[PDB]
Amino acid sequence: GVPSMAAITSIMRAQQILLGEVDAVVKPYGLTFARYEALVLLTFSKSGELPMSKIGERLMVHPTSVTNTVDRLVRSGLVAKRPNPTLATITDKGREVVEAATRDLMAMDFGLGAYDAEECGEIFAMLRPLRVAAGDFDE
Amino acid sequence: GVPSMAAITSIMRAQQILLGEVDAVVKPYGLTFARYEALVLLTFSKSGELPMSKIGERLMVHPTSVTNTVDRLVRSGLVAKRPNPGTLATITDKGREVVEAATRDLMAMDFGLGAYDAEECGEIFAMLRPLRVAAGDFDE
Ligand SMILES: [Cl-]
Ligand SMILES: [Cl-]
Repeated sequence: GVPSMAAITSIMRAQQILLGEVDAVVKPYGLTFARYEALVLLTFSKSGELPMSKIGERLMVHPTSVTNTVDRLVRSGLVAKRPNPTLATITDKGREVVEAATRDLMAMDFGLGAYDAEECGEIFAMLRPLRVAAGDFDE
Repeated sequence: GVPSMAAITSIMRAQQILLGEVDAVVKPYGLTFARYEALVLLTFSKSGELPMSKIGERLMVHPTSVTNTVDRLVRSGLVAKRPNPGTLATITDKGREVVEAATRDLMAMDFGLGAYDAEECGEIFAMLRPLRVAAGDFDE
């Protein structure tokens, strides 16, 4: 077809395929993959805590998405919110869940088990310039 | 990091970045990219018509998403529904005009991928193809 059409279709399909697989893995924890990614970020943050604004900056997601995500994590007992002297803090239940979910996701290679490491590395390398332009690799 | 983690993150991010770009291009037509894709599908279907079950299968979305999309296209005068001699969705002449215009705009900005050369776009297609084959994308 047209190269741009072929490429965008491929990326769209790959995202749908993989999202289907990883969402199924985290569903038993009351998570979606997006909510899982927010928990992971908190486990790499000082005191398990970030301002909502910084969560969005680090995940490269819109503030309205952060709000919805954090609220649903609180609803599940996995995060607590407080005013910023809003700060989101991972709870001990949240830490237990993300450890378990990560183990489960690792065990199925995030849906890419049928690929080898070379092919996964190619995916990273080829999509990197698009991400650089979006700011993913700058503070 | 771990190769699978790096790859899935890359795909998720690329999809987000491109979706934002192409949603912005089709917004002036009252569309989202998902609604655009449904119109394009109809323009490759006999008589511009498909059963809604078939639209869901081809777009890989939930039946309630197909209804949302089709019903919003009807609201805009771009599709009409009728019972299947299920339900058939048919693109209208206004629908055909809109999807022509939206496609020209998307083509002009290379669906968000114009910073890549043709070789790079072809590599993206080729690298993701085996994943798609396993999902049934290249078989009847
Ligand atoms: Cl904040
Ligand atoms: Cl139907």
